[PDB]
Amino acid sequence: SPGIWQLDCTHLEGKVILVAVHVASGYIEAEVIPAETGQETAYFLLKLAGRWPVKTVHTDNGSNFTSTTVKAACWWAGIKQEDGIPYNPQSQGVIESMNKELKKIIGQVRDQAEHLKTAVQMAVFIHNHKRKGYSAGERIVDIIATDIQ
Amino acid sequence: SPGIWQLDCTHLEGKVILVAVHVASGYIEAEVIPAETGQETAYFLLKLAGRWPVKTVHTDNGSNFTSTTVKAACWWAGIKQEDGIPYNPQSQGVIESMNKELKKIIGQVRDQAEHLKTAVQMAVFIHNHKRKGYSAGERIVDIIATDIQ
Ligand SMILES: O=C(O)c1c(CN2C(=O)Cc3cc(Cl)ccc32)ccc2c1OCCO2
Ligand SMILES: O=C(O)c1c(CN2C(=O)Cc3cc(Cl)ccc32)ccc2c1OCCO2
Ligand SMILES: O=C(O)c1c(CN2C(=O)Cc3cc(Cl)ccc32)ccc2c1OCCO2
Ligand SMILES: O=C(O)c1c(CN2C(=O)Cc3cc(Cl)ccc32)ccc2c1OCCO2
Ligand SMILES: O=C(O)c1c(CN2C(=O)Cc3cc(Cl)ccc32)ccc2c1OCCO2
Ligand SMILES: O=C(O)c1c(CN2C(=O)Cc3cc(Cl)ccc32)ccc2c1OCCO2
Repeated sequence: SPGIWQLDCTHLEGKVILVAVHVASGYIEAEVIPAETGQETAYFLLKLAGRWPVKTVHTDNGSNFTSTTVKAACWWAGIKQEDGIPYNPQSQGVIESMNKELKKIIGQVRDQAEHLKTAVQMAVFIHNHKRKGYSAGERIVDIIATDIQ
Repeated sequence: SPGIWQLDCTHLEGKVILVAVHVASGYIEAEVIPAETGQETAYFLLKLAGRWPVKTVHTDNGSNFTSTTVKAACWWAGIKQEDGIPYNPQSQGVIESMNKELKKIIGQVRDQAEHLKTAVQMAVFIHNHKRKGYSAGERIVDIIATDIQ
């Protein structure tokens, strides 16, 4: 459980926002890229796995799942690469709802920055700090620290 | 002390590596930028503070300490911006030692990537996972989680 993350890709202003969600807490990291390519996904995962203990990643689509660059990064980083098929058929709805909420947050800060990438990082900040009550950031630290503490 | 971070800026291959260290654990995040400007430092801090609970940052120099773009990001993110003067005079050697170690790691992976930014993120991964027997990544989550609970 504490090592599991889900990748998610969404589009806004003709750019791509790649998101990784820590499935047990709802904590996220996100970046703006020009387009989702295996190389960008690989580098996003290498960043993520240097910062948090990423044991398993459910990939967002079959292109990333197949990408040899992605598989090379997963190998390098000790990550088990898995599919992101909604085996629980409520996973597709959860992912859609997350993107809608993320885009709502982005719209709430959009005017405070020139560049979309800045507004996305403001939106990561607001989501991870939001109380609902613990925040996502509190939950992920409690989850991982319990895992041997 | 669980919210305290130190910024640090080092140079390699004619590029700038900006580093934030979590003082109590030694955990780091790092990025490659063309040059240290207020805008890049501000954006780096906004990313950091969306991901970890950053209460105080000791800035790496007086230009960032003065930068109104940095001060605006610190206000936005709820960060107390402080100087990074080694009032504890060993603090100078500790920072240069960290840079030399980081550049050693980078040299150990440099050949496995075309682009410096990828080698820096590999180095972040290796440092944060290194056992010294707990890792930096383990220490920071234990520090912050003990603070929550
Ligand atoms: O409120 C949401 O819908 C939301 C969520 C909801 N969420 C959880 O709490 C757990 C979880 C697992 C997965 Cl697989 C996807 C989303 C979520 C996560 C991230 C977000 C969200 O909203 C916007 C920004 O990021
Ligand atoms: O206008 C922008 O998008 C931008 C900004 C804009 N801006 C400021 O000038 C002060 C500030 C605080 C915060 Cl919390 C967010 C954005 C900004 C800062 C750094 C950047 C930016 O672009 C991307 C890289 O660095
Ligand atoms: O402030 C939060 O909601 C938060 C927290 C909350 N919190 C803790 O549980 C421990 C802690 C220490 C400090 Cl000194 C400030 C806030 C927190 C932890 C990690 C985060 C957070 O938000 C950013 C993502 O990581
Ligand atoms: O071994 C080191 O010197 C080292 C350190 C040492 N370190 C700690 O453990 C605590 C600490 C506080 C501060 Cl203010 C600076 C460095 C460190 C941190 C990060 C690194 C390091 O080397 C590799 C890259 O990151
Ligand atoms: O050659 C690079 O530096 C690079 C790479 C190189 N590379 C692979 O092709 C597979 C791989 C695994 C890992 Cl663990 C690190 C780098 C690479 C991937 C993504 C990138 C890169 O550069 C920019 C960001 O995206
Ligand atoms: O693997 C580590 O050394 C590590 C850890 C170590 N560890 C824990 O304390 C709990 C845990 C759960 C899992 Cl499932 C894997 C590793 C760890 C935590 C955070 C990190 C780590 O390294 C990456 C940065 O964040």
